[PDB]
Amino acid sequence: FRKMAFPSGKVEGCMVQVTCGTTTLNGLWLDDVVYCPRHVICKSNHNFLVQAGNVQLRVIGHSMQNCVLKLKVDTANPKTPKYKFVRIQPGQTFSVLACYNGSPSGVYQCAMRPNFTIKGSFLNGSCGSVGFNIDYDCVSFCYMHHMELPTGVHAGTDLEGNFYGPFVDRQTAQAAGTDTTITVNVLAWLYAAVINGDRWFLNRFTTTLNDFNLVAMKYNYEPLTQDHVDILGPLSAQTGIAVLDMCASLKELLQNGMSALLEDEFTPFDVVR
Amino acid sequence: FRKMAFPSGKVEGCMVQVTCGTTTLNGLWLDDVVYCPRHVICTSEDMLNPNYEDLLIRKSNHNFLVQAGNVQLRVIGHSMQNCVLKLKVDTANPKTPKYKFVRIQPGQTFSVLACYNGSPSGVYQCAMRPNFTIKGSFLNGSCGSVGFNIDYDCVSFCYMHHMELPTGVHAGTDLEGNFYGPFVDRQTAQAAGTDTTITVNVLAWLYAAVINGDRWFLNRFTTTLNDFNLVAMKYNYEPLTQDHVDILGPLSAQTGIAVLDMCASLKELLQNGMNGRTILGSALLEDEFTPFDVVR
Ligand SMILES: CC(C)=CC[C@@H](O)C1=CC(=O)c2c(O)ccc(O)c2C1=O
Repeated sequence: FRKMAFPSGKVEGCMVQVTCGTTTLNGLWLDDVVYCPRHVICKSNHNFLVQAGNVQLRVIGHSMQNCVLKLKVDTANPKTPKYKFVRIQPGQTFSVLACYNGSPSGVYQCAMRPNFTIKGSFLNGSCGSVGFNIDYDCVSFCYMHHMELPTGVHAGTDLEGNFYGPFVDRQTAQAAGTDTTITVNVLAWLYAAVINGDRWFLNRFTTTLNDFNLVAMKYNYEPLTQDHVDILGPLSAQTGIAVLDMCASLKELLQNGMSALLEDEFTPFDVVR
Repeated sequence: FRKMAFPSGKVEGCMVQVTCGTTTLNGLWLDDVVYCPRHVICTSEDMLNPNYEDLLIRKSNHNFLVQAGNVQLRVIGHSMQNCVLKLKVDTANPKTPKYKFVRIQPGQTFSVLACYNGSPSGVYQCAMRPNFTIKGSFLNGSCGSVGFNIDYDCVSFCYMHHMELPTGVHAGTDLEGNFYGPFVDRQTAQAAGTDTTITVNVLAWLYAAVINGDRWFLNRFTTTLNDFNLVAMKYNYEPLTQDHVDILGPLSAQTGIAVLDMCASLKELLQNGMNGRTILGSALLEDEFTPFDVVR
């Protein structure tokens, strides 16, 4: 199994450079609007320098929405794809197109951690890089990168500029809470191991949701929701392994050890695809 | 430090769908040539002992359905170069990036754009294993998916996917149709040689661990190159060569840690384990970053 990112092509043709005075970051150019972190003003249209490759764009209007600055420009972006702005929940996955001063640098697959950070790894100038999912040619933009937290992880907003997690776009000491493990994603990945070839970790035992959660929380694992059980029901059908018996494999796996560590960045949806 | 794949847009614009009778693969449309694996001209039978020159002489331009999205391409010429089919078409590809073909060596990295039936599905980052295989993650019909690097908007194509080995790994060719490793595009009992860790990549990754925060794995010792190899090959690590030592020289300079000291560090790590500790962001020693990657 390899984590894969979505192909980044449709998002690549939307990335511009946005410069206000001494500060430069990335922006997202959809139709005639460029989206970027409001941090770029730390005004009337003329002091916003927006470049899409070799051209310069003329800002003809500006507007804030929460922590995102909306820059209206003279031209619509002819490379605009079909797109939605969505907000994801911890444990869901998405791809990030890291950019430096407008130029897409690389792409990687993420999970929104349960403490609302992403273990990204970032170029010096990746502010305003976006995260997205693609379904049948529709880009779901779900993340705009703002900050690195002192602990090496990253914090950002949705494309309506609402922060994920208890962070502000001021230079206050802020720290991630204790990150947990995305339990429902480990289970999907253990299903994917049996749906492939691996079934040594299976056992004849089951467990209850309550007795599993007490075991789980001590190894810093997210509690498991009766909805979490439901979502993994397709995979229980495909393999013949009930969710609470895969939990017994997981409970035992949490005490004996034996990739060689348990992956938590594949959603159940990811595994079905 | 997240492994990143290259932005895939320049290769997305080149993927097509190649069909021959009942066989559909991915092809690579550059200027007015579509490249794809010659296996596309095989049938039901054929797979065990195909005679590709025989099957190809029997083919006309109009037996090849080449589709780019919703547009069918007219093939106006065909030709085999090693294990790759090359179809000449009507139209140059308008989206053709600046490109070149290169052949890579074990231990070098690249991105793979995995496609089905001509549509890109995902991109991942990759190392060519020492035994000349790939640990890919391939959907059903990813064959003809290509691998590549991008440097200053120039696309170097270096891999084309052909087959999945009985052990779960993947074999392919360069874009001139010469296989990497001792494999043939043939359904016979062929096995990957024993895979080993890319030692020069772990040491580069260890230097990247020092340039960032961590020094917890360092130690007082040093080692000779020969003594290092005798220990490491007992863990299925690739022998380090003078070339590899020379290649690590730059990172040695930036850290003031000598190459053979870093080697002594790695010896101890292989002896001890992590003790549930973490180096960059991994409980595993990571061997798919090259010395070239680490600098950038
Ligand atoms: C190589 C092996 C031990 C078994 C499969 C072999 O028959 C085969 C070779 C091949 O080259 C190929 C492609 O190139 C593309 C698709 C595809 O299924 C195939 C194949 O199955």
